[PDB]
Amino acid sequence: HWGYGKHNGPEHWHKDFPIAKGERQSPVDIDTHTAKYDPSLKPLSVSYDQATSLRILNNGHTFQVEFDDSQDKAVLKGGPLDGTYRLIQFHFHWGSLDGQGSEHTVDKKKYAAELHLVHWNTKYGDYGKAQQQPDGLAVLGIFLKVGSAKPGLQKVVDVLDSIKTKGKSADFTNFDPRGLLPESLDYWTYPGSLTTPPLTECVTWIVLKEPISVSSEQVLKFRKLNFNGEGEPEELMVDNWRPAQPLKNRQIKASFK
Ligand SMILES: NS(=O)(=O)c1c(F)c(F)c(S(=O)(=O)CCO)c(NC2CCCCCCC2)c1F
Ligand SMILES: [Zn+2]
Repeated sequence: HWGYGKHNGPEHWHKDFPIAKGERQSPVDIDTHTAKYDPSLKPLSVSYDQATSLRILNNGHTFQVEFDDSQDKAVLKGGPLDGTYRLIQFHFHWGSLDGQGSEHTVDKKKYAAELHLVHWNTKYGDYGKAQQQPDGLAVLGIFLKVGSAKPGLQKVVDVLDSIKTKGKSADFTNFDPRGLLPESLDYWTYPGSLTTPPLTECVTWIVLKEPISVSSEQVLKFRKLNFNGEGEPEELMVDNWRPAQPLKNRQIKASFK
């Protein structure tokens, strides 16, 4: 139904998901000059040493790497968060051209892509329950710029030909998501939403200031994927990003400056 095309893209989503026009929708433009340094924000605690990746899946919108979230193995804590958030999956958004693709923007600048590590608050017991809560999810967002290759991304890039079309999955064990992080964990944070339907307002966003570098060849492999299923007309999976939404009555906080 929904997608990223002219006929089913972000401008249409409000008809099936009226929260699209809500008070805390994501992504947003991060105006660096209006964000508030908050000295009381804590360093982010990213504890990914025990992470158990399981599978990679083309879901028809993006691809996602999924993790075992049935124990506290890969968790996000600290920062603006109360309590412990377990990593369930990560996915990307990217463009047809290197000058677009990110969902968040920084002083209106678009990056080539954005990585989202999705976590759910363990006080709600499972991710389905967590999505129904205003503090249910925490998504760690990381910008990708085109330059030098990111060695820790290559394992992901190399399996994409085996999940070209919607509904294809592959085993994807022993992947270390620590290899996708930049040097610094300085971040902005604000309360928002899922950026795909159902657009639920259940997300604390934590967006890292420091992008990672990926090579032009790595991002060209993302653009080889297909939105369509096997045996259907080929539609390249590109421009799977929602544009910035109105900030409304929100303040973006910075952990730095
Ligand atoms: N940008 S985002 O982090 O809000 C987002 C997506 F863009 C997204 F595409 C997905 S997806 O890969 O699973 C595809 C469409 O759902 C999730 N995943 C979460 C949201 C969906 C419901 C379950 C809560 C945890 C997964 C998702 F959280
Ligand atoms: Zn996302």
